[PDB]
Amino acid sequence: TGREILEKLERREFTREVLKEALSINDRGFNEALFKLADEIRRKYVGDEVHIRAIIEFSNVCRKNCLYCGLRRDNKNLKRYRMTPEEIVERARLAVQFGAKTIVLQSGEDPYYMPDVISDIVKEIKKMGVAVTLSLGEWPREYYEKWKEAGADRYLLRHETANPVLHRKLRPDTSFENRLNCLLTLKELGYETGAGSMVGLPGQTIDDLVDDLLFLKEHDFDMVGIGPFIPHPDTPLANEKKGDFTLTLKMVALTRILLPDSNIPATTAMGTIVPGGREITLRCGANVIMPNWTPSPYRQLYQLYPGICVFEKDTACIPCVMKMIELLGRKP
Ligand SMILES: C[C@H](CCC(=O)NCCC[N+](C)(C)CCCS(=O)(=O)[O-])[C@H]1CC[C@H]2[C@@H]3[C@H](O)C[C@@H]4C[C@H](O)CC[C@]4(C)[C@H]3C[C@H](O)[C@]12C
Ligand SMILES: C[C@H](CCC(=O)NCCC[N+](C)(C)CCCS(=O)(=O)[O-])[C@H]1CC[C@H]2[C@@H]3[C@H](O)C[C@@H]4C[C@H](O)CC[C@]4(C)[C@H]3C[C@H](O)[C@]12C
Ligand SMILES: Nc1ncnc2c1ncn2[C@@H]1O[C@H](CSCC[C@H](N)C(=O)O)[C@@H](O)[C@H]1O
Ligand code: SF4
Ligand SMILES: [Cl-]
Ligand SMILES: [Cl-]
Ligand SMILES: [Cl-]
Repeated sequence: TGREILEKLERREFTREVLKEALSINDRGFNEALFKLADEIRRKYVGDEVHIRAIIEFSNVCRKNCLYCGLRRDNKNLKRYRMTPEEIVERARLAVQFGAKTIVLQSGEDPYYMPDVISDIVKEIKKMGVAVTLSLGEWPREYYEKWKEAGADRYLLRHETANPVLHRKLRPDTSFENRLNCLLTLKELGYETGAGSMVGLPGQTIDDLVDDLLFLKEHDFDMVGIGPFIPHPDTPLANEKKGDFTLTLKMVALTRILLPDSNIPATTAMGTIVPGGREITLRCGANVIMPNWTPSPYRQLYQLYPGICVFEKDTACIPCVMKMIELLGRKP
């Protein structure tokens, strides 16, 4: 029964069948025990602080054509935007004035900025003594070099799916082979690396998720970003089925059990498909929240998927997460 799989997880007996079983069992008692276990493992290793890492989505211009993503280059209806370096810096400064100690710079793959514009922004943002995390997709090692020289500390590059065939199909411009290489180049260059994948992708199976789990535990990532697949109306997957919240929550919990030292965000996608989804995820293994500091009107134009916090004032949302972290009994 579920008790058997549970004890192997406590003994850290992580094998392909144990995780497949764990992901397969849909008994309410087993699920709730799994989350309680991950909540306790979270509390033990990373404590009660919920890291608040503000993110700025400074460009929705992308060169790739990912089938799931609304920023794919074939999305013609989406209005495109680019923030100026002055706008990104004064925005990060505002986030630091509100208490952010990490600045996450994310965009579609927009060549306009690469690589010297990113370096200048990073150099400026690093003058405030905060960690800078980049999430800019796949670029040459030479580009990763310069950004590390500019003061960059962390890089986010979700592996999306550890199935090479499912990867190539969903991301035509590249492969899991290249994606895995970019991750290894970053760890090699001294970056703190974040991986992760989507749950509920079309054609994704329980075995794929176990592969995602095994891939994660193998490379022992500093950070892991996990979210449900949300179909975008202007994409080749507009009518596929969204990722399941409970199943995605189990991927978070098992990630916490497998990587008890890792920083695991409570992604916005989780709060999008279930009201209060992020709060739930923070109590099942997650210990990071990434408030959106992208200013209007660009924020509504950054549609990886259709989205929360879209009407709230550009500020306003950091005091919201601090309130949320408080009502959860955690610290910021
Ligand atoms: C709030 C509800 C219902 C609580 C409830 O209704 N329980 C009875 C109250 C007990 N009292 C103290 C009042 C004394 C009993 C006398 S009384 O007769 O009034 O029940 C409980 C029931 C199941 C609980 C979740 C699951 O575990 C999974 C997971 C474990 C993590 O770790 C923490 C997060 C999460 C999502 C949990 C959150 C929360 O915790 C839930 C929803
Ligand atoms: C931007 C303005 C003007 C003054 C200013 O520009 N201040 C820079 C602060 C920079 N830091 C955060 C690094 C200082 C930390 C001091 S600390 O005591 O944490 O060491 C200052 C004045 C009052 C400040 C808010 C309140 O206070 C309440 C709350 C405290 C949290 O914490 C962070 C969030 C929040 C909402 C604050 C945000 C921001 O800050 C405010 C708006
Ligand atoms: N439709 C969707 N549903 C859920 N997550 C999505 C999504 N579309 C994109 N994402 C997630 O959003 C993340 C940021 S994509 C932005 C950075 C860069 N272009 C890159 O691809 O890495 C991706 O890793 C992906 O996992
Ligand atoms: S996931 Fe990233 S690289 Fe792929 S289309 Fe979206 S923004 Fe571009
Ligand atoms: Cl931090
Ligand atoms: Cl980060
Ligand atoms: Cl997200």
